Amino acid sequence: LSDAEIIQLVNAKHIPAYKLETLIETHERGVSIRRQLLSKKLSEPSSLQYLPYRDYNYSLVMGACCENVIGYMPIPVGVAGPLCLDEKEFQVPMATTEGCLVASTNRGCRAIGLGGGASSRVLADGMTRGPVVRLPRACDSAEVKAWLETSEGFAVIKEAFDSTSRFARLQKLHTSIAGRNLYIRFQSRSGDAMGMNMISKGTEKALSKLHEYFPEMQILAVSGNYCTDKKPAAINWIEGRGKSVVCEAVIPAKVVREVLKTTTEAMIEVNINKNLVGSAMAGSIGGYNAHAANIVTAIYIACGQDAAQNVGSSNCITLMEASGPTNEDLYISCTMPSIEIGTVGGGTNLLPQQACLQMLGVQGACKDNPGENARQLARIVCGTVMAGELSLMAALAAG
Amino acid sequence: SDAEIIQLETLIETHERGVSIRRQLLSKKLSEPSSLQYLPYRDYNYSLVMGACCENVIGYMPIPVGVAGPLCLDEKEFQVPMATTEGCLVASTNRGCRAIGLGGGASSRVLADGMTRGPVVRLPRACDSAEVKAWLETSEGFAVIKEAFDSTSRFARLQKLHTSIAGRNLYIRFQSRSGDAMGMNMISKGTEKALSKLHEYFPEMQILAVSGNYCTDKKPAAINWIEGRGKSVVCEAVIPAKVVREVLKTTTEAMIEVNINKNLVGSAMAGSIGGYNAHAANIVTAIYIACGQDAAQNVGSSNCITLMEASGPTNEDLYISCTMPSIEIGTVGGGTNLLPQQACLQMLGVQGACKDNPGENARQLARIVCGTVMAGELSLMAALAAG
Amino acid sequence: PRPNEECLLSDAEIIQLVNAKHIPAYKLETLIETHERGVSIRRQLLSKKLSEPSSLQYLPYRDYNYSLVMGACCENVIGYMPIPVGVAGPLCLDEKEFQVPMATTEGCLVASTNRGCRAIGLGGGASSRVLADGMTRGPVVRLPRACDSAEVKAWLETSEGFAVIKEAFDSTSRFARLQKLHTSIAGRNLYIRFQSRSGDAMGMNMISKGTEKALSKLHEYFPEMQILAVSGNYCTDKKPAAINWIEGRGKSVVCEAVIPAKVVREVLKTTTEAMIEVNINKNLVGSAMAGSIGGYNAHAANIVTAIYIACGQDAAQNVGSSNCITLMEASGPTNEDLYISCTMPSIEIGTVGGGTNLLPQQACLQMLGVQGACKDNPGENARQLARIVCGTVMAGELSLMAALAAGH
Amino acid sequence: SDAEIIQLVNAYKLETLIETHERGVSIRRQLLSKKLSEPSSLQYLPYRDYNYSLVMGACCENVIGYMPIPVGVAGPLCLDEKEFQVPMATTEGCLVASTNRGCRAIGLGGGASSRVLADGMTRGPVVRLPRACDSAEVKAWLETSEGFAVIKEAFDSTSRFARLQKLHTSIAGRNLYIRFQSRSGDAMGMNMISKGTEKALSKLHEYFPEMQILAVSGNYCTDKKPAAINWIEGRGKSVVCEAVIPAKVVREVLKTTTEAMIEVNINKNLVGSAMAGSIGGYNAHAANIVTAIYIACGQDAAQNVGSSNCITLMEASGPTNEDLYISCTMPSIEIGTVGGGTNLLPQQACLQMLGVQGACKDNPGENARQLARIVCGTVMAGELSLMAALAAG
Ligand SMILES: CC(C)c1c(C(=O)Nc2ccccc2)c(-c2ccccc2)c(-c2ccc(F)cc2)n1CC[C@@H](O)C[C@@H](O)CC(=O)O
Ligand SMILES: CC(C)c1c(C(=O)Nc2ccccc2)c(-c2ccccc2)c(-c2ccc(F)cc2)n1CC[C@@H](O)C[C@@H](O)CC(=O)O
Ligand SMILES: CC(C)c1c(C(=O)Nc2ccccc2)c(-c2ccccc2)c(-c2ccc(F)cc2)n1CC[C@@H](O)C[C@@H](O)CC(=O)O
Ligand SMILES: CC(C)c1c(C(=O)Nc2ccccc2)c(-c2ccccc2)c(-c2ccc(F)cc2)n1CC[C@@H](O)C[C@@H](O)CC(=O)O
Ligand SMILES: Nc1ncnc2c1ncn2[C@@H]1O[C@H](COP(=O)(O)OP(=O)(O)O)[C@@H](O)[C@H]1O
Ligand SMILES: Nc1ncnc2c1ncn2[C@@H]1O[C@H](COP(=O)(O)OP(=O)(O)O)[C@@H](O)[C@H]1O
Ligand SMILES: Nc1ncnc2c1ncn2[C@@H]1O[C@H](COP(=O)(O)OP(=O)(O)O)[C@@H](O)[C@H]1O
Ligand SMILES: Nc1ncnc2c1ncn2[C@@H]1O[C@H](COP(=O)(O)OP(=O)(O)O)[C@@H](O)[C@H]1O
Ligand SMILES: Nc1ncnc2c1ncn2[C@@H]1O[C@H](COP(=O)(O)OP(=O)(O)O)[C@@H](O)[C@H]1O
Repeated sequence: LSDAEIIQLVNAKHIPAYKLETLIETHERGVSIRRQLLSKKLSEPSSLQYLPYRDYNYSLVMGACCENVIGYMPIPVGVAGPLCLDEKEFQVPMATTEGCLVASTNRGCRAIGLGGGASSRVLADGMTRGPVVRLPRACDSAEVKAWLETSEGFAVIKEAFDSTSRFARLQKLHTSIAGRNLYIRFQSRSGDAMGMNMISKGTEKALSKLHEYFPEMQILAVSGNYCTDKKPAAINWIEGRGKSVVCEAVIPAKVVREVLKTTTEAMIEVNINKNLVGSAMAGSIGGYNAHAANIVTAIYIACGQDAAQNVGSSNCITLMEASGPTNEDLYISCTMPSIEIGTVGGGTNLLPQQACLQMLGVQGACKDNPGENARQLARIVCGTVMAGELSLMAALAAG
Repeated sequence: SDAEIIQLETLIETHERGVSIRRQLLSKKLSEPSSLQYLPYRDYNYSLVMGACCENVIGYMPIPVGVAGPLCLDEKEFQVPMATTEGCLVASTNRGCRAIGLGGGASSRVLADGMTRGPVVRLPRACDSAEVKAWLETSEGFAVIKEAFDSTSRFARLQKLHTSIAGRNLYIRFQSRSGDAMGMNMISKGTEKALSKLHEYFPEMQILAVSGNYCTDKKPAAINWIEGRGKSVVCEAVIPAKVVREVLKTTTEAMIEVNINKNLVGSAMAGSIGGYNAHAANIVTAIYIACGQDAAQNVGSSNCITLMEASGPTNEDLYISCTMPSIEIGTVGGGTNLLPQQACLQMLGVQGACKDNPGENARQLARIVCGTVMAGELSLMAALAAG
Repeated sequence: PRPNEECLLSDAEIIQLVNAKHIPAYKLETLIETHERGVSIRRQLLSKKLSEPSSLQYLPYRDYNYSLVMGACCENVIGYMPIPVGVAGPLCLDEKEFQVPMATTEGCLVASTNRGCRAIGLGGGASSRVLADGMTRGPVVRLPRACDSAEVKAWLETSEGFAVIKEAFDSTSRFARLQKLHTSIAGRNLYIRFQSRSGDAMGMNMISKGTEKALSKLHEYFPEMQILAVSGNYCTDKKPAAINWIEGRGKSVVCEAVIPAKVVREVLKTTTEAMIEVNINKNLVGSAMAGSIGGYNAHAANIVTAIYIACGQDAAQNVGSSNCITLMEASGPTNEDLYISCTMPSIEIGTVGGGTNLLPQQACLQMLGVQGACKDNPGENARQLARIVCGTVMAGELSLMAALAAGH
Repeated sequence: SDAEIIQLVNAYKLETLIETHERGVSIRRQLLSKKLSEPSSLQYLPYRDYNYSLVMGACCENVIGYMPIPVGVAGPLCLDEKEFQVPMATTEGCLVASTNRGCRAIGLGGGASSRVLADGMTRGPVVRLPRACDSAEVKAWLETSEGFAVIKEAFDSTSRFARLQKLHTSIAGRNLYIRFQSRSGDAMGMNMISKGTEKALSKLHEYFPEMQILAVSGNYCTDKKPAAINWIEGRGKSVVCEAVIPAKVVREVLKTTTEAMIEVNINKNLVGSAMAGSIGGYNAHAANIVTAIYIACGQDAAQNVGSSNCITLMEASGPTNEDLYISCTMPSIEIGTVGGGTNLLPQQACLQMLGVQGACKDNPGENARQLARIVCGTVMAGELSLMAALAAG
């Protein structure tokens, strides 16, 4: 059949769009038909002219990453580096449309390299899901909380949770009561995957098992916002979520002077009064930094991460202090307790994003040490954030 | 030739060639030099990017764009572009749009409009910073600061000042309209000239940083939640019991119970400031990427309180509202200057400046975002309530 | 113990009437001769109901002025609770000297605060400024639709809309002068934060009366508006809230002082460098790691609470009144002197009304020279008290911080 | 004579220098009177006939008298099948009356039930290592079962009630914040937990000599300052209480309806507190009740800052959904029945009134737990009454 004939068929059969994929056979043609169909529903039918769609691998997207596809959005990818981190050198891909961001981050990388590099450590690793359940009375929910805190109750819960996956290993439970409601924060490792779907599956089976001991328990929602996913929350800041990371470096006074165009003293004064006092006056929870979100977002988009997780992933406290023999060298550290990231699944299944992951040497699963690729990616993110903090802070300090 | 050049858009001719060479140079520094093969770069207009949106360019990252709609908002119909890699997001949001359309559509209102910049300055003593604060709060002091701020642009118009003291430090939050631009650069230029003028009245004042994190830009902050930043928007709709039953697969009562206990109580137990919603960030992020917005601003732009109530003659219909006090957005400048993103903006009829009434396109885009968020909230909440 | 019909005197007989006619114990001072035997009977009625009838033995009740407490400060009175009052000072503030009364049961608190005052005095004193003054009340109202509540918000934001509201608000008292309106929307709900001066009074009752009259006026223009609650927690009163921290509530105050290196060494037993490092890592970084909003200090609450109890303030207001950011930095020719400042944006306080009407608390207020209304300049006594509180807090911060810096 | 003693001084060593306590106070008062802009201002500040024996060198210094706070009683509070007569020290008119009305509605509803969910006072010191890599190593060390046991042994060796439970650590570059949590019998426990923290830190220092103990309290406890950590992880006693008020009682005692109360609770205590940017303040006036009971019972009133954290929830229940279900959850009630101001006779009297004075001989900590339950129950009574008044107008 012809395009116009498919169009007539879809319009004359009230067959909702998007079903084009199962209707036709080729992937790009279904996309071309949906764009044509959509075009007649717009005040400017030619508005899709510059929205590219051709020569793109839609097989990996369909049934996995997006629906009602009408094309793709190209985000410029720049590179910042080398980032000298833990005695290795990384060339960091950054997808952004903000001018000077890559340049500024690159300058930061330069100052770190000339300073002998940066060191980083993964402090914790565990994705979470925090469902909300209800009991008839608060006295009952209290009983469930006490039961879940015994070694016997936990083991049975861990047992049912762990049985849904090879990588699902329940670490701990933080429960919280609000009258007859009970919020249960399940935390578990997830190999190299960010882990949402995996932890969710585990949580559902665990809640099913919990319901066998407490038949009167009502499962209100698999997510009761106690995770907390994609919303700002003190719980992620205080207890961590995903990967908690810290990185540090010392920048020689000469480098601060020549590369950063400022002094260690001026940098410290700006850090304390902007990142600590300013954030405090603004009523911030977890936003004790200059622009971690810029770096997190740019790397996330380039590497197939869930960019909406930039909300909590960007949590960061940037600290600066005088170091060295004469207290003229700049010590800097960035602590990020909740980097939600992965190197397998979701958008990391797509080839262009796998390319950016390969650039860093962390694409896909780490066979001999599950989770190591994801941990390495989190360290790179924390290191690039520190590079970004150094540069922007120097620019603010200099004027 | 592609060889002894190693021995770029500033030197060479073609833009696409400079990228090829940059990719070649970078290739030699990679553990897996072949990785760059699946990273696209050809047939892309780098002219608009170079010197404006990105540096050290090695290609571009394609983000699948799906469409959700029609979104029946304020008696208009919108086809919403969403750039995402999260499966079922577009489908779920589309389902939400469906429920709203069958309910007679959604209504929205822009409550406030004003981008901010909050520099930190210091005086010798707290007694001096207090004097500067008092002067900034007089009608004459504001008038002179406003005269100086507004002289930097045709679109920059200072609306108000909120000053806060921390001993000898003084944080000044400048809030101004910025036409159809998100306004960061414009407001920053205005802030610098205003601070310069302030310095003439108080020579002992030290300008510590043009941004003292009191804006607050790209970090979570109660100040953006309470006072707004960019566009403050509210939207609402009533979904008929039958639609909740047939499209959403649940009941009004179940939806309400989930909203209260998840979006209100749950977020409260989590210690959230501004995160009284299910997944506004998913919608904000997807639209932001497709429309050339600054995706990092998703941090504060996603602030939202979702409310659900029993409505109608028999209290069986679902009333829903989403209030978003800090949508940082624009239809001119930055990534909106690129053609593919302009295409998504054109889809919504808000591309570029609204020559007649500067700001209307940006205000319309903020209303669409708030409306799409409500569609997304409706669908995901129904799915959680139904199990 | 005469029968009931005969009883028109005698404790045992009153008790029999109370039990038999089931007339409540609070109706006692309204039926009994003196205030004192009225509570006596009450304690006796209560004592019978306890698992240990002797419990009240050491709870004082005699020789106390209940006339001022009745129908004003407390109900079902069974006595009074004595809180030890100590004095810290002199506090050299704004070229004046204050002897600060502190009611507390925490050992070493007055001593430590006194040491702080000493370091300040030897440093040339402290300076303070009142940055803002205005008590608030934040009611919640509802409109049928969010589009309507948005309309009310815009109306309240026009110059004419504000004038009619202000006119209504101000007609309730000579001191009620509406300053501004902060309005916030949540769907069809509308939260309105009314802010106004209140002379020397803390102002809750006054601002509330003004808010009710203003809401009725608003109701005339928007008849479909439902007044859900005179307080929708948007004030915010007695609960932690970022809004009080960011916009202030009551009196916003800042105080500062410079402590000479020698004084930090000899009086505080530490160095300026050590103090600064503890302040930054405890009051800034530590509070940040703890997820604090407004708690960037060491123990402002100890000082605020002690002064509030001694001066008849509402001690429950210690929740927001204690908000404070303490900052320390190197000062002087050789950067060896300690610069310190305390910023408190929401001190809820008053020198007239409530517990300040009682004699013992008026005594503590008199000690500071701020008791009652300031005839010549309304509000000045309350402002002076707020400055004293901020200054005493700084004295307390200096001493405790030095003790943390020095020992361990 | 007072006159000659005064000329001698021309100091705050009065109690030691002389003999009788009351006279010491008398003399300090006379000396202070000459420094005041108004010499007779102390006239109505009482000071006579007071057992300063227990106060001198334990509860207050430079004593010049005492401040009388009116004590009222609210009750009976029907809680967990028991009846309590609750002492409330306040100067706020109608507070006791309103709280009493709340108690009445609860009693007529069949009483309230409560549960202690957690119990453990905390202290959060801040230490520093040369590098973030070192602090990370200490964090990992503290997380192993062996490293924990060693710290726990040193902590528990300091006192009879020092049982170190979970250990929460947090890193900020080279800084390390360690939240020590432990039971403390019937004592509020700050002094005890502090003593335990110091020995534990010395033991930790033996394994990590490069570690600098910056401050025994790094504000990570967190004591007397608002903090999300206390709300989320609890501090002291975490308690929950609940009750169901029959429609008729809501109508006759509270002068309103269940529907009206629910609408006010949701829009004020949840939405309003959310719009205000509150962390832990999802209630109407828990602080009023916490403060009044704390003052009357010798607690540390400054701890009302975190002790008043509370989320009040209301729901329609019953056959026709006209009855009122109510719950109050308070995760951080810092309280005790031994030590500090509870050592004073008048406050012990108020504690006795509740049957929780001093140590619980048979079951250590039970008196303090009982007092926390009473506080949470009285808060719920206060929430019910004020909410009804706001609902009614
Ligand atoms: C490119 C970017 C990092 C940048 C620079 C810079 O580093 N230029 C650069 C280019 C090449 C090499 C090295 C550096 C300067 C920048 C800052 C000072 C001086 C010069 C450039 C700014 C910027 C930040 C706040 C302003 F008000 C104005 C501009 N910005 C914008 C950052 C913005 O997104 C987030 C910010 O708003 C968060 C905050 O601080 O609250
Ligand atoms: C696609 C997406 C919106 C979705 C659905 C859904 O609506 N499916 C859909 C598809 C087609 C038509 C209609 C609906 C369900 C979803 C939820 C319940 C039942 C079925 C699907 C979920 C999801 C959310 C939380 C979970 F624990 C597990 C899955 N998710 C993932 C949401 C995630 O990003 C953010 C979330 O974590 C934030 C939160 O709530 O804390
Ligand atoms: C008396 C009090 C202020 C004090 C001192 C002191 O200054 N002693 C004093 C006596 C005489 C003269 C001069 C000084 C020391 C104190 C501190 C260090 C060294 C000596 C005394 C402490 C104290 C604070 C935290 C601890 F872990 C232990 C004790 N405390 C208890 C304060 C407490 O309530 C609030 C606190 O918990 C808030 C915080 O910091 O988190
Ligand atoms: C006595 C007190 C509990 C009270 C009542 C009341 O219950 N009266 C009472 C007396 C006897 C029997 C039964 C009831 C009413 C009250 C409320 C409504 C109607 C009647 C009385 C109020 C009060 C609270 C906020 C206002 F704006 C005005 C008044 N207040 C003052 C409470 C105040 O401290 C804390 C409050 O500000 C916190 C908040 O809600 O934000
Ligand atoms: N309607 C409009 N609204 C805003 N800016 C406009 C408009 N029309 C043209 N402009 C131009 O675009 C600029 C804003 O874009 P840009 O310089 O990239 O800064 P920003 O970071 O604020 O977006 C304005 O300074 C002005 O020169
Ligand atoms: N019991 C106390 N009452 C009041 N102030 C005290 C008390 N103990 C100490 N101080 C305060 O602490 C400071 C330290 O004095 P002191 O304890 O005698 O030690 P030092 O001799 O080392 O100065 C004094 O300036 C005083 O203000
Ligand atoms: N200088 C003053 N400042 C404040 N109130 C004053 C003053 N002089 C007299 N008053 C009166 O005292 C009262 C303040 O006390 P009160 O009614 O208990 O309310 P609040 O809760 O504000 O203390 C008001 O009625 C007011 O008329
Ligand atoms: N002075 C008071 N002391 C104690 N409780 C009081 C007082 N006034 C009112 N109440 C409470 O209010 C309830 C009844 O209120 P209401 O019907 O207004 O009558 P009244 O105020 O005359 O007691 C009583 O059961 C009691 O709990
Ligand atoms: N049941 C008990 N609970 C608590 N402390 C007890 C008990 N029995 C005896 N004690 C003693 O009381 C001490 C606690 O009082 P105190 O030192 O004043 O500190 P705090 O007031 O900070 O709790 C314990 O160290 C112990 O010696």
